[PDB]
Amino acid sequence: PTLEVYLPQGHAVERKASLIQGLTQATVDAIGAPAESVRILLSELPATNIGLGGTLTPSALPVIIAILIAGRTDAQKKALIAQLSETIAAVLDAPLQSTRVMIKDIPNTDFGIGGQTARALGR
Amino acid sequence: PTLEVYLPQGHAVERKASLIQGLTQATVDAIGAPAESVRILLSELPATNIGLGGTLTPSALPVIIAILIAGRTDAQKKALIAQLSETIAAVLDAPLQSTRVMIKDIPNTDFGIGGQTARALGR
Amino acid sequence: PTLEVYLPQGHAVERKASLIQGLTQATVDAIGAPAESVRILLSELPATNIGLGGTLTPSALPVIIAILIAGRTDAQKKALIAQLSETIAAVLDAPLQSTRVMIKDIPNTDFGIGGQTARALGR
Repeated sequence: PTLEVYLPQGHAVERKASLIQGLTQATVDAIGAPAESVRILLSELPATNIGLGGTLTPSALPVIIAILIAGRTDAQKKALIAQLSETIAAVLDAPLQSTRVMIKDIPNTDFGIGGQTARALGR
Repeated sequence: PTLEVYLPQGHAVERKASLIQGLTQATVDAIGAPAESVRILLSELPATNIGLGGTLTPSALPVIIAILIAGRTDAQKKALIAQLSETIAAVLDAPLQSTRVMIKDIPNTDFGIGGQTARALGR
Repeated sequence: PTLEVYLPQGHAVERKASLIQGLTQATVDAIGAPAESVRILLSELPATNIGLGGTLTPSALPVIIAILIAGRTDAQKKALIAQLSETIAAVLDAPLQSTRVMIKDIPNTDFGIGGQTARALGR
């Protein structure tokens, strides 16, 4: 899994480490991917760059994009959305209703692992 | 400028074409990029893939990620957020208050046009 | 390294496999990343969803987003832009000038692998 988390600037190094740990645990629990396969990028944006309702505010965030190889069930995706959202709301003290999760499914012919396709490798 | 737009499935083809036209016009107006440099990429998400507050709902959308070569002024970015937000709200009949726009600046050493860096091309 | 490649629909399965092989090789060559560390996410978009200059056309693509842990030099990033762009142009028979690359350097405190930060892991 590849998760991108859009965040304002200013969260401490320890909070970012705790968020990476917790979002990885939530991904393993929800969809069962091996922990080693979970990559997370936290994308901090400056205040000048973050819009909600046409005006600048950090309250537009957090937004999480989760990119998965195709084939996860509806139930797995529902669990991923719930657990990623609960985790970021707790770790960053963000209101649950301000958290967004968007999943992209990548067909196994369209996903490369080490220069070979996921379908070539049996995924 | 390269805009990734996250939207639900089911908008008519002509509404998507109107969105591509309008977001291009808004980008030209707001930051003065030539229209021929504006790429609009619409990613439609199925309802199984969209979360707000940890729950499945299309109300999480729309979200626009605007990828720019670094260097726009704060005022230009503010105008881009305002005009893109107004445009997508109008074209999709979506609430302005539900619309998020995030700008990501790419340093000119990190942006490629035709295999050359934006820096080498004087941008 | 994690590459997200936006593409029109219609490229054959073998061409997508060849593209995964070639972009992985370019990444090994340009920046010294072991092949097994390179993940590629091809995101196909329908023709109704892709705009350049405000109108629909596959000429808006390909766009490659290359997510790297921060640390590569400007020289290495310039090489990566050149080689990724030449590779996708050749494999997909796309004009070189239509290729776009956006490198997203992620600070090592802000990137996670297996639940640990890149900095914790020595990256």
